[PDB]
Amino acid sequence: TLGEKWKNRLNALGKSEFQIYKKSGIQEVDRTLAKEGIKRGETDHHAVSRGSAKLRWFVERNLVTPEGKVVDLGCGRGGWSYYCGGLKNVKEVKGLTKGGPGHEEPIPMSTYGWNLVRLQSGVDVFFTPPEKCDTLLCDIGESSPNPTVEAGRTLRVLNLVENWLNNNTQFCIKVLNPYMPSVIEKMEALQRKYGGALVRNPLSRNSTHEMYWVSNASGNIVSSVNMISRMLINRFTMRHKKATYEPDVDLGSGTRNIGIESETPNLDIIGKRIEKIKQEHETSWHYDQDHPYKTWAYHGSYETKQTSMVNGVVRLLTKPWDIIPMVTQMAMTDTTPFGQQRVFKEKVDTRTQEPKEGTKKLMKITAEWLWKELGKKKTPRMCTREEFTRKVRSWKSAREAVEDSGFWELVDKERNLHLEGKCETCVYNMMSRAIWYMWLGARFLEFEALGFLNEDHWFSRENSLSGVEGEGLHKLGYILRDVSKKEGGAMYADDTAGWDTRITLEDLKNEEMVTNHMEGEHKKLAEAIFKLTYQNKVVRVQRPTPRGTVMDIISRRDQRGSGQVVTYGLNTFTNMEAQLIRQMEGEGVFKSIQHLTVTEEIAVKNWLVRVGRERLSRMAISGDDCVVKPLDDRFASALTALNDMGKVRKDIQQWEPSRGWNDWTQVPFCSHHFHELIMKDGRVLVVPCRNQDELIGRARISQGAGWSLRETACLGKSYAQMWSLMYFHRRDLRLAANAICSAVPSHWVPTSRTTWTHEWMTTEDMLTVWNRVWIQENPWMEDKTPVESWEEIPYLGKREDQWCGSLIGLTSRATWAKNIQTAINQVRSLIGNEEYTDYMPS
Ligand SMILES: Nc1ncnc2c1ncn2[C@@H]1O[C@H](CSCC[C@H](N)C(=O)O)[C@@H](O)[C@H]1O
Ligand SMILES: Nc1ncnc2c1ncn2[C@@H]1O[C@H](CSCC[C@H](N)C(=O)O)[C@@H](O)[C@H]1O
Ligand SMILES: [Zn+2]
Repeated sequence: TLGEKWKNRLNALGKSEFQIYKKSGIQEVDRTLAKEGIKRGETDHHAVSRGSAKLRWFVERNLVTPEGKVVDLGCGRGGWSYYCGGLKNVKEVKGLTKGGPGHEEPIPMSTYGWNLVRLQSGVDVFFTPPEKCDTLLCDIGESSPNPTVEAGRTLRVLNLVENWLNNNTQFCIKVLNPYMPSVIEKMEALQRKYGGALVRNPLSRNSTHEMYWVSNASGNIVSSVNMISRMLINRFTMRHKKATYEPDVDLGSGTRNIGIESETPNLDIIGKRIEKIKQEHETSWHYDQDHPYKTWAYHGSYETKQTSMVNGVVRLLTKPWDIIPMVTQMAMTDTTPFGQQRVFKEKVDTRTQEPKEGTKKLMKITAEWLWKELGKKKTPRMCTREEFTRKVRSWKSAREAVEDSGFWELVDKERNLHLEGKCETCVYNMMSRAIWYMWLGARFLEFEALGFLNEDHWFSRENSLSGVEGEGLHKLGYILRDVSKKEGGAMYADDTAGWDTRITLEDLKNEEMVTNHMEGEHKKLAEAIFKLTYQNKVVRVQRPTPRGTVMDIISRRDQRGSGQVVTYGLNTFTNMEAQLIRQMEGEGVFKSIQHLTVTEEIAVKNWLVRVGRERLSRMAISGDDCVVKPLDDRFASALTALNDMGKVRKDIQQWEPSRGWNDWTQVPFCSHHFHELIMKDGRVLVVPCRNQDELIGRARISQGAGWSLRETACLGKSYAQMWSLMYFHRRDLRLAANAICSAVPSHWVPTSRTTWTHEWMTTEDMLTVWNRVWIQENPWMEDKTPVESWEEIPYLGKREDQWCGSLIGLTSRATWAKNIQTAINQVRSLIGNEEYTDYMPS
């Protein structure tokens, strides 16, 4: 007896205990999304099974390094071989599985690398001749209540991978039951010849003793097996049987081509930049060899120390949300060791097929037209350092350094160099999302060149027709409605999968055309920004090595990296361009992306001049977020130009017609939907609204360290005064907002920062600010009669409120409301003895 002591404890165990025990303290991956998307026909990004994740756990620790020809016996739907398709050093993948009634048939998928992946069904790998291969995977092994049975099957598959192994071969072989001495004897033999060791995957459920014979591992067999046997036993009795959740594998998209992938850098530009990082180390520096990067250019690494609080005031006043998981889990921070590297390899380590010649012309003329149209009633310019320092409204405190005078001599050095045509301190530092931090000095230069776009309001709706820059949420809704009035098809709000990684080099050269309309000292500077630091970036990213974390530095030309405040401009620009070119395609201006006939290149030019402005007004565009009401619904199939520019829509098959909204109130825009609210006096309001959990959860989270109690309480007061001015139409949030203000000293000025208009920051009475923004100043309201009690401002309907997230009618919330006064005093008592107003209605 051994781990068989485990198996009878398990076989002798009820149905529900079994399911409880199965997923206890194990690691799981959220498959709800992929499983729903694969039914809807989405044939890329998604993994086809839990298997991809499982295998990724081995690969990212180098326990298997798949490479070359990859045979995959018992490939099932394809989880392992698809995953292997996108891996760097892999050149071919063949998957063989039985298939047939009772077994899994493979799933076809446009997953990254799929072109190198041949899955065959109707194949008994026990009956087929071996083939040359450089890495061999196998995942066969039927479990059974009976341990002797499984050793049988386990030994069968062990006797099979041996025919396929050579001695240099890489492998990952499931050992269904490694605790029987039948298997413990053969595995020792096998380990003597071919090496490796058994390794347990934490994503395996507790109901199977699977261990994987993986090539690049080492260790003693019997002990490794017994370690797992007691770990699985311990877990029968485990208190706290919740399961930890990983996000699933993002398996990419599109085909793989040895020639086309891989950056050829122009080290005559990124150069003076890298060897500077080198010198700042040169000791710990080393050119790693197993670097993961496959679409970026590697250069070297160096040591680096590996690298959100709850707001008690808000939290104490939102007690019914202490058990909603979509609220309390936003405060948790998911610091897996490979978690950053995973987002990089799946989402940023991607390439985009260069557009066709005809796409490129369409873009170049539309951009050429647009930049001119944007600059009719506007003129570029540099932006002062004093102008820059002025944003002392949010060394080691960009403020403190904004005057260390030294600073401006350092910014002064490289700035001449940009004028000569080089940089040295213009590197990005990377940190589901990525943010490309940059040196506080470098962000000056780019502000001094391109600051004018975000500072003279070039994408203001009034100046660029499609923009919504500088429009509060109390206007975007009326603006969408204004578009719905336009006569045409349905409203389309397609999102792009990972927009910034989809910026092409052509995209960047097109946007650089704003330097046409510049000239002088200025132009040369805004030429360096574009050419030197936008089209030719160098980046630092951390990465975990078996020698401890290192900071690789890599470089890539493609994609959008820049100041999150400057990229907004260009993203709107190019998206405006892209949505125009799509509108064309639907209307029929041009008919092929490969060539633009001279007589079509004219139609494009005409249309642009004859209706271009009108087409722009059919669009609400904020960066990659867009809303389009075109002439007819032929827009919903005009996908050739969209796809070829790289702006691949998110969450449907590449050539699936887009779905249009026939009710603007459901059109998602700027992370909100907008309801149409009618007062008791019958004036109509268009109000912003979103899942109320993302609102509560946001408000209960604090930025940074050192928040005192007076700050923590003024941050909550910001969130509350914002709720009552924007989300006043939701019961919970207006109650919670009133509670917060009754519990924070009424004389304290809210100061902090909510999101990214901010009328809720005044210390005025909120009802006054309400009347200003919603009545005496929105244009969509001609009757300027003031409302003089909160009992005049309306709510959504009950059913809408609880649909958009409310808790009204749940007993816990009802209890929260009867006692809100007890809660306000808990917090007031905590704050101390100050002057409090009482906003709660009776
Ligand atoms: N004799 C045989 N020949 C080929 N495939 C077999 C087989 N016996 C079982 N299999 C198949 O092997 C698969 C292993 S489970 C496959 C999961 C896979 N690793 C993934 O990532 O998706 C099962 O679908 C089973 O049908
Ligand atoms: N953060 C961590 N904490 C504890 N163990 C870790 C770890 N990260 C990795 N490991 C373990 O360290 C191992 C590195 S695998 C090393 C394989 C090696 N390249 C060879 O050729 O033999 C993984 O198996 C994992 O089990
Ligand atoms: Zn709503």
